[PDB]
Amino acid sequence: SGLVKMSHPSDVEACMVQVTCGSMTLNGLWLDNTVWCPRHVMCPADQLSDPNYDALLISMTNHSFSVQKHIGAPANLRVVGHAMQGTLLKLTVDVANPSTPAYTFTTVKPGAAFSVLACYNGRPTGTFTVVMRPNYTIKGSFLCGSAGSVGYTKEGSVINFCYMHQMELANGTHTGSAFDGTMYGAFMDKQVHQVQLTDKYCSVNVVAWLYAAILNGCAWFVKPNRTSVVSFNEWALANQFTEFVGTQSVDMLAVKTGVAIEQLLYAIQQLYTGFQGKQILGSTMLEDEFTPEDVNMQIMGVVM
Amino acid sequence: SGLVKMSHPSGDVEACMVQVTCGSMTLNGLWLDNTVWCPRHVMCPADQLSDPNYDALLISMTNHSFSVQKHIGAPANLRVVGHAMQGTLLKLTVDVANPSTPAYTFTTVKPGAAFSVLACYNGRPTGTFTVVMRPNYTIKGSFLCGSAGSVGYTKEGSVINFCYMHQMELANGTHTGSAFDGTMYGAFMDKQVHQVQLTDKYCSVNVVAWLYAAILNGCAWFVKPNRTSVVSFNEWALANQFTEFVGTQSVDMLAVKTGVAIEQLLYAIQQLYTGFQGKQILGSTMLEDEFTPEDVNMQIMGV
Repeated sequence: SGLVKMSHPSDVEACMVQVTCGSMTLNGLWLDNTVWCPRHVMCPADQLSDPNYDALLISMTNHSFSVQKHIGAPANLRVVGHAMQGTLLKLTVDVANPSTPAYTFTTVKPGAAFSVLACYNGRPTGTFTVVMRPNYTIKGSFLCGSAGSVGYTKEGSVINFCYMHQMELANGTHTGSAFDGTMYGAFMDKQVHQVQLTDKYCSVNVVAWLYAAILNGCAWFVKPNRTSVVSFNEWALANQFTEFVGTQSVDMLAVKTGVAIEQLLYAIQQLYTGFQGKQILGSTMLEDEFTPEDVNMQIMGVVM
Repeated sequence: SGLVKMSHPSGDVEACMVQVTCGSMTLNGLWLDNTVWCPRHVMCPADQLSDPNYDALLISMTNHSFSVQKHIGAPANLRVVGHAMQGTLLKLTVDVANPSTPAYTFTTVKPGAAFSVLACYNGRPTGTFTVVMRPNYTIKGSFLCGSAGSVGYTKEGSVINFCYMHQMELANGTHTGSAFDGTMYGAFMDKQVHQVQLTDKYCSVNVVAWLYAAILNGCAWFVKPNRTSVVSFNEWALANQFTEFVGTQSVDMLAVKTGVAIEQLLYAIQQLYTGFQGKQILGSTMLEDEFTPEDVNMQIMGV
């Protein structure tokens, strides 16, 4: 038993490289004959407020990009093509990464969790799990040099790459791109004022976490009282919570505990006004980064 | 910026994990060079776990009672050619040296220190997370039946220090395991009987680190001019379920960087313990004590 922040084992390490363009360096992801990296690797430090990426791109040649693998079997790769796709570069290299995993590209939705491999100078340093916030940021831990760090989920041994790190928006607040090149939240990859929409508690994840708590012998907050999903969602609009949408993963926790979703919706309304000195799974505030899927896996060993 | 629970990249350790089977039990082991380490309870039938005789069970085994398989990476079946029991572990000798063995040491970790865990089932890595060895010699993890043999480790440059092999659950969300010398953290027995755990304590030095991280992340509302000396904080600590504060160079770098003295944060702790008064620190409304000074330095500075 127990519930902790858990990340995937980090297949992904053997794909990380360093990409250098003139005076700038960051991380890239080497999949088959493609190295993906952020397009701001092209931008001099003094132009990050107003880059003209179209012009920067035209000024580059294949020779402008230096790609190196430091980790595992080392290597220097030759760039034989370059293109810009949204906020990313797609560099073609002349060696296919022999450690390329089975993979897909996905775009995650608010409330969904993924693992991040934080890297600097093409060297992985750490891993942690985040949730895509309702305002299309993540709350991570990243310093200068981390751009090109990637975020992923798994399904079996398929890695689903969903995030490539770009920038910090505010203290402990981060964003990046999907591998189609779009930035989450349509933030702009430059140093300009943007400000995020307001963050919200992810209701379905708070429910998951309360189920985890019940399953771990912590059920003091459960009462007979119920609040409907409809009425909860009305309240949620006024109190900085997302709209609750149930799933089969949530229904499995309800079946296993015999505690209805609507009892936890009521519990949430009450706990938001205070925990009255008590704690839930070590916390005295609501936790909304454990998904129903995560709870089902950690507590039951159950995937589907 | 930002401070999150962070673990080591797990690749080096993934390449040493194997499945170990003895009879109808199965769990994980760690394959370094020509040795596979695993928990000794893989010898014990599920129904005998309440009161096992390990010395008897051992004599009853041959090399061939153990099956070892590597699933991930280049898969292989490894033949066991030797076995010994070392405290709560078995040391099995196998006939192929793990070619992905990292440079490594075995060291026992002390309370308050952090390490990364690679949770595995059937010799397959499934997740990784970071824990702190609690003051009562337990860890607060996430482990289900089948996770025994999962390993805990830190890294120092190219060297993995293996410090923990998962054994058992003591209570909901409360776990222990062995150092690689075979001793169980907290001297708990590897048997299914209720065992009392000493009371846990807040790791003072890690609380201080976390408050420094808060300040470095723009959250300093709790800092006041007021100060409490180390000697005096330590007296108070004994009566309030906090560990003894022992300063380090790591903590001193944070003090230098923030211009906030350790003693101001010892005072703050005394006040925060009584309540946060509707406020939060890096998202929490309770004290956090599993971020070490080394963790904070690394995450916030290059250091």
